[PDB]
Amino acid sequence: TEQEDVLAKELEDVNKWGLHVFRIAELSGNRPLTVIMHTIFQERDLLKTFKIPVDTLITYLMTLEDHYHADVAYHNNIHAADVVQSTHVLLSTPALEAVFTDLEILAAIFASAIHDVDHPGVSNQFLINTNSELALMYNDSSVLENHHLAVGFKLLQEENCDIFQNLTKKQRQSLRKMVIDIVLATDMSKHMNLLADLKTMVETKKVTSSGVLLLDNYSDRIQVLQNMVHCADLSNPTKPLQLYRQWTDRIMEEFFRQGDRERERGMEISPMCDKHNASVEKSQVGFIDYIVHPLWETWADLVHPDAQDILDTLEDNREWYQSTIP
Ligand SMILES: CCOC(=O)c1c(C)[nH+]n(-c2ccccc2)c1C
Ligand SMILES: [Mg+2]
Ligand SMILES: [Zn+2]
Repeated sequence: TEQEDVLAKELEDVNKWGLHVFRIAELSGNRPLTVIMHTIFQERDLLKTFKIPVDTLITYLMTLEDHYHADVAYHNNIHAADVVQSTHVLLSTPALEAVFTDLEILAAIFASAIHDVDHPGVSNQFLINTNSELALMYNDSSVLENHHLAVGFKLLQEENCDIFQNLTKKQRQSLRKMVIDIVLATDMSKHMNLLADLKTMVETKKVTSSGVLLLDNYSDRIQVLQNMVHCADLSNPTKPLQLYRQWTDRIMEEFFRQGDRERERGMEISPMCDKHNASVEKSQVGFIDYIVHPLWETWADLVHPDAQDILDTLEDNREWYQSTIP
């Protein structure tokens, strides 16, 4: 069909920053996570390397995708697909050439795929403040992120869903640890510590004559993978403006819905969640200045000069959003 042909053509840009992820979601019948993960697994030869039966991979991916909520505007399967594809591009950075093993690459991509699964569209702080069952279960720390992991791993146990069935026990143990370490690091309360440690690495950076990063121990390797997926998670402002604006519309819709719940419960409305007292453009400029740019400028220093085009786009978008403020 024409739809399947245009989808295949759009997926040819899977190695590019700025993939038309929304168009892919439309063309695939709302299966962007499944089609993008499958495409990436084939591109990186991951099915052959880890002896993953294709039917098992597709069954797991469709199941995983089904557990992202279609009525959550931002934290859904499209966001997951976007973070997966963004991580995939970051893994191909010239400065990281042949740095990570196939198992580490698998861990980073898998972590990206499950990183927000079963997200309810409300923040950790909302869950803590409302005395939710999730916050009770997880003792108020990385409430959502612990839950995303638990769901992502539990789904491997469904019928014909264990994509890691042919890995050795050691490979499985290592992958599981890496995935947990990466997803727990997506908790925004850990952003400042992650960045501080990334800065320390940049200052003590070691490279070959070609600028390829030399990372020997687990601590340094997982730290780079944690920051990589965190960057991918916070990559919306670094994408072509047309895409970024759509992401902004989506997070604002989600935030406003949380604010509506807070208002009717008589709670203080969280920052950026009050639809009656919002400043969307000022908030984006603040998000870039205080969080996104500091992180991306540091990442850019680590892999200099490979991320220059990403940083240039971020600054272009910041300039545009600022121009919309009278
Ligand atoms: C597209 C613009 O995005 C946002 O403005 C934000 C904010 C302010 N926080 N935020 C989150 C990032 C990671 C995890 C939860 C929220 C996003 C996407
Ligand atoms: Mg998250
Ligand atoms: Zn996310």
